[PDB]
Amino acid sequence: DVTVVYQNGLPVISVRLPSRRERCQFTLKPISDSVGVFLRQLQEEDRGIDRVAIYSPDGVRVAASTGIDLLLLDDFKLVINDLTYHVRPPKRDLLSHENAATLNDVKTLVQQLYTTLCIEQHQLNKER
Amino acid sequence: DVTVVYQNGLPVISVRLPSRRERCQFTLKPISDSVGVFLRQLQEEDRGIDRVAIYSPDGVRVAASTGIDLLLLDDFKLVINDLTYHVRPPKRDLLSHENAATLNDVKTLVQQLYTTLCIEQHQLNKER
Amino acid sequence: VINDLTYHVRPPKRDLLSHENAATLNDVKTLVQQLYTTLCIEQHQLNKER
Amino acid sequence: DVTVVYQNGLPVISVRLPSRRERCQFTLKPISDSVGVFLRQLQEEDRGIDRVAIYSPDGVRVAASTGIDLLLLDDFKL
Amino acid sequence: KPISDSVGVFLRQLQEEDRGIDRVAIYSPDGVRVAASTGIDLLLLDDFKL
Amino acid sequence: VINDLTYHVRPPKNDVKTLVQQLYTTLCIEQHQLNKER
Repeated sequence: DVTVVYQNGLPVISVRLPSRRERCQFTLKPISDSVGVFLRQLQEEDRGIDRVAIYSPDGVRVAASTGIDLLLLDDFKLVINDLTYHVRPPKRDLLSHENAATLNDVKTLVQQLYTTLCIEQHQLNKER
Repeated sequence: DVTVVYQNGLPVISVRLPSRRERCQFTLKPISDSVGVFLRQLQEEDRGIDRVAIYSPDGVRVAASTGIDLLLLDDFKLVINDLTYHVRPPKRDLLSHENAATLNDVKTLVQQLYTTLCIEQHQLNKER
Repeated sequence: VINDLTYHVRPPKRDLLSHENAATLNDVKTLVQQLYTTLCIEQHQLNKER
Repeated sequence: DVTVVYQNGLPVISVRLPSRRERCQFTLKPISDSVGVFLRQLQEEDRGIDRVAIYSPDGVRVAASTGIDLLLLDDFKL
Repeated sequence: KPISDSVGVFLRQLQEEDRGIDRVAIYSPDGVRVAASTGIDLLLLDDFKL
Repeated sequence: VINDLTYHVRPPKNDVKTLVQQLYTTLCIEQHQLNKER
């Protein structure tokens, strides 16, 4: 299969390469990678890949100029030399379409991480 | 059948290509992107395009270094090898009377949160 | 993997970071990026210079 | 449809191309040319062509050093 | 040259000098376009449209 | 090491807690400037 899971703030995508029947993972930096660089990286990793492409689920191809972060919002399909793989677990969570509660969900986590690490003691330690 | 859709605040053009007869979609940037490399992207996506042009519905031609902001207010005619399409884009509404003071505040706070996180790579990457 | 070998390497671990903190920091680092993509702050940032 | 005509003692292949919709003909010499020369020539004709394969009546592929007279004995898939 | 020259590269030398290169082509007399990379001896053995 | 001999040469001779502090101080100064102003 082809799947995507978040490791350490970055989406690691696991993919099944055609040659050697073995899987490879890809850690791609989404805010500055485009979907052309990712296909160049797949063809770098396994030169026997002839055709590789990304299909939006209307049958329409997504061109090689968009961002990764746009491409991981809603699902898509990935076509290697003749096989397809529809991929759905990017786990889009934005059912809110809001501003205030979505930003309160940031500092709900930030203050919880701010308590348990003795950070005010760390600031006073550096000042001392 | 060229169509322009606004997805997440960005224009997406759905062009039909002559080689693989598939609908493909390009995600444009309004300000930073221009026609002069939009045509380069349409050259990159299909090698089979011999010559491609695009111009205004009254004038003869529009040249390179023309912004998508200036083209996208008007309709325009598109020319692939033996095909001439013409497309109006839809017109975006406005919400910048009341909700702008909340929307721009959310944008400023999330951009501060982005540049808080992205900076530790960039400081070392600039130092070396 | 050198040609017909399998060198199994165990590097000395020096992280020392607790696991409960890591998922919360991961959720922050993903949600900030996802909201940065959600409403195109790169384009609004580029608008002010214009 | 793609057909082969023996004109003047030589096979001539008429192919409709994907990029520009014409029907171009290819004249090739069975004493020198090979499969890998004919598909390289068809690749040089266009640019929108990206994958090419001469198969068999069976599912197997014909390589890029087979002579043309060893190809034109039977029907084939392009 | 009869045998070592190609149609699609003789037309390059024909088109690099002049100015009217809206269309330069060689067709079969039934409207079929000949390939560019075919030879000259294969072409001049029969008739053609220039 | 050149062909035979030896030249021994002697020449003239927390990273997450700071990031979460920089991340916390973005959510705070937006209120703190209006606090300090009035």
